[PDB]
Amino acid sequence: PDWGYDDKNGPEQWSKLYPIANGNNQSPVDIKTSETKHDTSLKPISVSYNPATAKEIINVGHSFHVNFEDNDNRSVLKGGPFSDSYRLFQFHFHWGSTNEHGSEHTVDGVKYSAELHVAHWNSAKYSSLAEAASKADGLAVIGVLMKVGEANPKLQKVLDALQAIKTKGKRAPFTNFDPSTLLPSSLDFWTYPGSLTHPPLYESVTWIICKESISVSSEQLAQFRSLLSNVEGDNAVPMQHNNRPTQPLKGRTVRASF
Ligand SMILES: NS(=O)(=O)c1c(F)c(F)c(N2CCCCC2)c(F)c1F
Ligand SMILES: [Zn+2]
Repeated sequence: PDWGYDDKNGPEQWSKLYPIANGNNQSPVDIKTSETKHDTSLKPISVSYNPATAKEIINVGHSFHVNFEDNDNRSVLKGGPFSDSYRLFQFHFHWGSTNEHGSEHTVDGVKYSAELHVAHWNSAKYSSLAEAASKADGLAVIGVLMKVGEANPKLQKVLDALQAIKTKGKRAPFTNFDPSTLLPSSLDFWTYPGSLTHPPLYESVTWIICKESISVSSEQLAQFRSLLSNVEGDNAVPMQHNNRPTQPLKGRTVRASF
């Protein structure tokens, strides 16, 4: 692929093939809490996911994804800034090379060790993910900052699955899993209009960033980093990091629900 996270093909370089990299609505961002606007029009976030929609886990080379069946509204996000319900299609993580960075969003400059993204597409307005992905109101992503500390037992099925998808392109069934079990117990959030955080970088995402972090151990983060970006048979190339730097707000307002 034309892009990665390496020195040559990584975030610093994306704008060459994806000029939107320098756009006005790029993600992730640093959330400065003294510049947020508390907003009473927001509703609470409501997730209702059906574990029967979990489908597959797959190694996509720069990361791994857990995908869900998205042919109907069995698993949905509602509330917050939204009037439409958004259909779950995937979750995945971002991490860094050491515990000291790795999240995509930061809060008052503080970097967390990893970030969970639970991604959804607007099935009220669009008929598929590929249609929704380029639309300003097409995607809703919950970002959960992950703070290195106590092992998180809720990650267990995900981590136990990685041994079946060690190298790029490997897929496996991943069933009977409700990813709302990964969310923090408080769903207070910030929201802002932004983008996908890697190519094609479309400015189609309403971000929902949880105020409360969830934990992850140093050894759990190691399991992410020991996934391999090469295909089976080649020299092992671990996936050490896949977070993008924070981008300029360019005048957007981050709103707080709390
Ligand atoms: N890290 S993220 O949550 O911002 C994110 C995402 F959720 C996506 F679905 C995609 N897409 C989905 C639409 C087409 C393929 C890639 C993407 F690029 C991406 F960066
Ligand atoms: Zn992501």
